Amino acid sequence: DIPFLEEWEAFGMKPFIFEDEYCLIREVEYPLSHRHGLYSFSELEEVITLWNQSGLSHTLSAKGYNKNNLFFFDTETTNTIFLLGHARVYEDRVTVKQHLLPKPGNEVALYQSFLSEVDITSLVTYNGKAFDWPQVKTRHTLIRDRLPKLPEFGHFDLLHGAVSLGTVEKEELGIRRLEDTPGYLAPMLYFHFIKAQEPDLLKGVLHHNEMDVLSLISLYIHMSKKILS
Ligand SMILES: [Mg+2]
Repeated sequence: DIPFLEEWEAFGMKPFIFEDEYCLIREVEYPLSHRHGLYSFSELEEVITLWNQSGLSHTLSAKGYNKNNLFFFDTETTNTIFLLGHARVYEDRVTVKQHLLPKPGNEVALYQSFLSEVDITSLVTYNGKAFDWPQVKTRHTLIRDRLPKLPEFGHFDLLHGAVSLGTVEKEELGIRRLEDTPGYLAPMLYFHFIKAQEPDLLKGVLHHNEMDVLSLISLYIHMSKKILS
């Protein structure tokens, strides 16, 4: 039934089965010492502390939040989301998790896996246009109770009142990507994937999205340190 499952598993992608549907889930771990551009992910802890000690009212204030509450979130689209990526920073590590829609008609499985795990009220984002949340028809209570709470932009909107992520990476964060698959190619790659279901078509897209969510961490740190200096 589900094709290329062995090939997907080598890439760290496994299926999540739900209600006669499925989605594909990838998980990568990084050490807290990992440097992504100028900053190691361990500097997040410092900026969350400084925010909690700050009397400054700001859209990016982490006052009242712990570092684990923040979901660094980025999506790819085809117009609707087909890839949900997020990173989360814990005491020993950073976890990147990606939920891939294998084709239209699997949205219940996608939302069941994503909404089970992500606090959609605490997203850190860099999205210019409002999120194109996929449409879904379900009885399930977890999903229905969230559809109208699905935000246009993250709570921590890194683009607030304000430029491409690539340009910020190079000019501000000191991040250089090797042989990146650009976001504007994801639609065409995904369109061909729907038919052929060959993992090779999306491995580059999945790496790009992974690099996206890590850069959101580096950007949040960068912007916070500028503010709290
Ligand atoms: Mg992206």
